[PDB]
Amino acid sequence: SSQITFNTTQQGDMYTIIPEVTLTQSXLXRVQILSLREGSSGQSQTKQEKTLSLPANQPIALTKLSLNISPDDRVKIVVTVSDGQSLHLSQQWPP
Repeated sequence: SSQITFNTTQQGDMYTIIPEVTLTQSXLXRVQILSLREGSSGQSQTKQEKTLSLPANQPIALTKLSLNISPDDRVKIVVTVSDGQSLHLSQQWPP
């Protein structure tokens, strides 16, 4: 039941997205986060990876992403968590 969830808040058009990961077993895991924004007058894309030790039974905040989303803006946040063995978790925001 190890999973990735997204905690989100909104102020007008400012969005704060905090990807969360809760694991049944403790791991040395590779965490990949791909964020993309395609606005009317600008585009932005962030690829970030981090290999660190994660504890079990606790929700871990992976990153804090602040995005300015307006009508018709293409936004995508893909988070991938893998231990290198049998665990591979991939979730996308918006759900």
